[PDB]
Amino acid sequence: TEYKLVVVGADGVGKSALTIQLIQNHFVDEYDPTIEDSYRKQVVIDGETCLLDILDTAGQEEYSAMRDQYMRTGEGFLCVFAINNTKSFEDIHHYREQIKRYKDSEDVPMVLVGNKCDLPSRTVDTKQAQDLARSYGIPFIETSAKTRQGVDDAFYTLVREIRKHKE
Ligand SMILES: Nc1nc2c(ncn2[C@@H]2O[C@H](COP(=O)(O)OP(=O)(O)O)[C@@H](O)[C@H]2O)c(=O)[nH]1
Ligand SMILES: [Mg+2]
Repeated sequence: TEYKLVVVGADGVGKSALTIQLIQNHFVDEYDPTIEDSYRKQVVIDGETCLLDILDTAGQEEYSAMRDQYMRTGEGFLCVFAINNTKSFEDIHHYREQIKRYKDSEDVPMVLVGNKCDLPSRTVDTKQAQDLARSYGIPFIETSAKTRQGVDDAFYTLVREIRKHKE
């Protein structure tokens, strides 16, 4: 089993910090906001040895075979906003709508991620995000790429969402 995961969201929410934290177990001070790269790691999720294939999107809006491939053939999607960034949360609808267009489905496995929960500058409330994920029928996970809180949980929950879609 090998799960193909796509990390989407507005620029600056921490998509690249979340990915590097999962794969490389550390918080990167700086990561080129224009770099869009694919990352694989073997992990054990719920006693299940599997390989994760993660595309860290940059939102280049350019001709990419790999990115249009991961959007089409990617089986799960992390929808990431920042809890200190109201706009990125208002942006979540555009990203979910775009995913449903690439997959031809209502029920694509997805997770809503609220990153940077270590910050006190909170503009998006837990209930506000919980109440949106409720409408989509997807899970909501609170993360911080800096402290690693919820990083494994977010990525592993998405895999578990993928598992219930095969059944
Ligand atoms: N405090 C805090 N800062 C974060 C977190 N995640 C990302 N950042 C910062 O947010 C900025 C943008 O993050 P980045 O991963 O490049 O976002 P991307 O554009 O979506 O790829 C960087 O300066 C990071 O240091 C977090 O969980 N907590
Ligand atoms: Mg990035």
